[PDB]
Amino acid sequence: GLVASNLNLKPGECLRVRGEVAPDAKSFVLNLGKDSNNLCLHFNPRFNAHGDANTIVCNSKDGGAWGTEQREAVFPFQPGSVAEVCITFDQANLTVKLPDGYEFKFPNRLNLEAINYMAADGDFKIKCVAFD
Amino acid sequence: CGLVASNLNLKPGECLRVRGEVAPDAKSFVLNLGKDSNNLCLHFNPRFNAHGDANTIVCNSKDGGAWGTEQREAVFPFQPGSVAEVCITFDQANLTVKLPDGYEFKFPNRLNLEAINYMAADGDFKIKCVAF
Repeated sequence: GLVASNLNLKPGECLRVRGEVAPDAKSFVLNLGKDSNNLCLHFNPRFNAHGDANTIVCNSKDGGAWGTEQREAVFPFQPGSVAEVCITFDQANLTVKLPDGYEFKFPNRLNLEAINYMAADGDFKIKCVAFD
Repeated sequence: CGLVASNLNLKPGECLRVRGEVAPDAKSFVLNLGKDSNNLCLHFNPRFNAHGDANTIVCNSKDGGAWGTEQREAVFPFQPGSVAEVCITFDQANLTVKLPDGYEFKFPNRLNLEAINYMAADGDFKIKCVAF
């Protein structure tokens, strides 16, 4: 999927990503961070993958090492449909806003002062990216 | 270097919209489109005051690392310290570039691209949003 670099997203700004969830989607990923080996956020909604049904799985990656994984409480995504995710962050946490008025915070484990990398994988085609 | 995006997958007939902020003391900026960084269907280079050119848009392509013959446009609907949006589509024969103030120009699809998968911004132009 889409790979963007030099995003230079800073605290106080909002990264908006809108796209299309494939009609027969099994899962999709949104990775954010410094680069492919340093992710402040691995956002992985699973419709049906690795034995999981309708669950968002999140984690970080530091120097290539995956951190402690966690399943989120909600799943506001549907196969074959439009969905927008919005991310902001500060020194301590990332805030992830999801469809249907849901949102959750994820610890800023890497202590990132900026987000410069984003990569989409799986059954999700990004159609629009906005800053602020 | 500004935002760099790959795996865009822009198909013929689809419109790529790029909106950004022209810096207050902008000398020039670049929008590169193509297959990848070495194969550009469009090097879009508005020059406010650079390389001896004043308020002039210069375009060219790059094929396998080789720059083609540069092309000068006849309009310059840009001004430092403001927002500007450019829209691009293509077919087999030309790309069509739509500029502010209702201006537009065509550039030959020299590399015969059937998709645009790469986009990069450079210079005094900060991308606020990209849609495709």
